[PDB]
Order: sequence, then C-alpha cells, then structure tokens
Amino acid sequence: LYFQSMKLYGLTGACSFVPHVALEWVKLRANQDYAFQAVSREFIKSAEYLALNPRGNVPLLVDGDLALTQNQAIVHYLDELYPEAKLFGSKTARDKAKAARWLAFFNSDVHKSFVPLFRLPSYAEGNETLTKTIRQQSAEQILEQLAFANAHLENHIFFGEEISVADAYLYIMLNWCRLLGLDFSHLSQLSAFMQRVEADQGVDNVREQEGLKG
Amino acid sequence: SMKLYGLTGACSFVPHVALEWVKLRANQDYAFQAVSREFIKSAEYLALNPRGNVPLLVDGDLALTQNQAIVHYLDELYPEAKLFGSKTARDKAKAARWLAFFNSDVHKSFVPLFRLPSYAEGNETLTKTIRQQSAEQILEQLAFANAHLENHIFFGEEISVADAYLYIMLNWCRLLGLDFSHLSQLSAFMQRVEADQGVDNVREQEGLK
Ligand SMILES: [Cl-]
Ligand SMILES: [Cl-]
Repeated sequence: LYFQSMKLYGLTGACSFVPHVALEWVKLRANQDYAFQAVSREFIKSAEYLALNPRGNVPLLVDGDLALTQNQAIVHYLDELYPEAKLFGSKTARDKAKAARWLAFFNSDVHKSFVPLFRLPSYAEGNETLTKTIRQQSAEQILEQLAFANAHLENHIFFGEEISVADAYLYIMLNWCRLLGLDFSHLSQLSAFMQRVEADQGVDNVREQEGLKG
Repeated sequence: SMKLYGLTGACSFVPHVALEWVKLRANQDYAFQAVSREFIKSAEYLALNPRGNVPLLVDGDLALTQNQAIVHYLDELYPEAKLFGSKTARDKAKAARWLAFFNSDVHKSFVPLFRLPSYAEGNETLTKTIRQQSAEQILEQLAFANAHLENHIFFGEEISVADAYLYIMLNWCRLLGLDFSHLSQLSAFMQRVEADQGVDNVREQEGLK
C-alpha cells in the first residue's frame, strides 16, 4: 500500500474526542476507515511523540505527510475533504458558519475556563484561600458560558442544523463537568442534550472506543 | 453588503483584513463599524450580539461572531481570495492550524495583561506574578512561531489570515512594552506583512500607523 488511512492521536475523554467523532462520522457516512492511537499524558512527553509533534499536544491528525494539530483546523480539513459527511451539521455555507461559530466558542473560550480546574495556577499552590477563590471563579465562568449554550437549546435541537462537531465539543465539556463535580443541573436543556448526543451512532462508537461509558 | 463591527487594533483586525482582501481580490465592498469598549456594553449592541464581543460580521440576517468562523465563512464564499494563503485543502489546513494556535492558545496568554483577574486586583505581588507568567507564556509561544519563520516567509504558502493574526499580536506586544527583538525573524515578518496592500489599507482605516 501507498496510501494509509488517516491516524488520530488523542487522549481518551479530552478535546481530541471531537476530531475522533469527526473521523467516525467520516467512516460511517463516506466509508473511509481511519486509525486511532490513544496516547497517555506521559507518551506525549516522550521523544517518539515530540518527533511527530513539538508542541506535545493532542489532537494530532496524520494524513500521509501532513501532520496537522488544532481541533478546529482538523475538523475544517475533514469537512473540505468530505463535505457529504456534514461534520458541521449542514452543507450550506451560512449554516456551516453558525455551527463553526459554536465550535470556536467552545474551543477558544469555554475550554479555557476549565484550565485552572485541571491545573491550578502555580502561584496558588499551598494557598488554601486563593485556591478556593480561583476554583469558584472558574466554575462561575464555566456556568456563565454554559447558560449561553443552554439559551440556544431553548429553540434548537443541536448546535448545527443536524448534529455537528460543535455538539461533540459541548458534549465532552459537560462530561468534564460531571467528572469534576461541577453541577449544571439548573441549566435545564443540557441533560436532555447529552442524551440526544449519546444516541448518535458515531458518538456512541467513539465513547465505546475511548472507554467513556459508566 | 457585509458589515464588520470591530475594536480598532484588536483581534477584529484579522477579519477586517480578510474583508479588505475580498474587496481587493473579489471586487466586493463591505462596511466597517469601529466600536468603542462602551458601545459594546450598550443596549443597542447587546441586542445584535448578546455576547457583547467583537468581531461581529452581519451578512443579511446572518450575525456571525468568532474570528475563525468569520474567516472560514469568507473563505468558503470567496475561495479565489486565498484568505488562507492557498486554494488547496492541505495548505489551507496548515494555515488554519496557525490561525487556531494564535486565536485559541496565544491570544489567551495576553488576556491577563489587558484585564487582570479579579482576585489579583490590589495584590501587588500576585499582580506582578500574573503579568510575569503571561509574558513568559507569550515569549515561549512567539519563539515557536519565530522558529517556523526560519524556513517559511509566511504562515500560509502566500500571506494569510494567520499572518494577520500574528502581526496584530506583535502590535500588542509593542504597545505593552513586551520586547521580542531576540526572536530574529519577527521584525522582517512584520515588514512583509505591512507591505501587503490589504493590510496597509486596514492599518490606515484602524488608525494603527
Ligand atoms: Cl499547535
Ligand atoms: Cl461567540
């Protein structure tokens, strides 16, 4: 063989969940298989991995000689190659742009708010009171952004016209909230949204592959 | 025609450059509304854009936010404009990688330099520590972009929206007094970007010279 399938390196349950769902949708809707390599937090600090990707980040998508990082770049690339796959929830430019706007909001803005809850800023280590303040302020910021997504769901079923990469991104962040013990139950559209997303075959397959069921 | 709401010299410079390229390359004019920090808190603005942020692109009854969504939307509408530095899927994606790095990763390190976290106001030592960490983060990320430019003249195969984004961030560094003279490629990169007609037009419109 002279052409191998595309390969995604990802951390199970991390933001790389999103291009994983994208590739599964491509497999299901355009019959193109792909490879998934689950990486550990240590393997990405490894010599072998930094030889592929100096930023030592996931996701990484390899397609032949192209070694592409950034979730948004990866998904827009898969959408150019496979428009029939409707990764942005639609084939039309205006509806695709609206879903891309939600994807960028989730990836650039909301994701960032989680950072201090996953890794406390070094200057608060050992400072009990500042640690509590930082964690509460970040929780408040997440919930403020999630209210905005909740408001959208008051009259839409998904963040695309049909299910899209943006729904995959919110889905995984609400999975983080559950794992972190961050209660969003007062945002009434979110739990029903989680259930709809989990019913999607590609999402289901990826949750299974990444070990995310409970 | 389309209208862009932007804060002069802010991240909204990038879709402003994109529209000017569409103007120059695809013969489609657009409107630019410069907004103040107060106007984006206004009742009139919040009604258009409940997020109260810029950029905002209005195209008919489409009101689109987020820099990346805006530029991907214009690229779809005007592929001949080569907003990503190329027409081919692989080369466009490489440039979109850089755009996303600059928008999601690098821009974020600047945030505390423009707006200190609430918990740090009044606390002299902590404020100093937060500003130091931001500068260190920025310099590490700029070093990575600088390394790329040792073998490539732009972040696209030709000039692209990724280049515009790095350009405006280096303009912020100059305004913040964050020096990057030790990164040998950046000065020359800024001159190449300033030499492009679309960029030059936008810098003029936004009062940035
Ligand atoms: Cl990257
Ligand atoms: Cl937004």
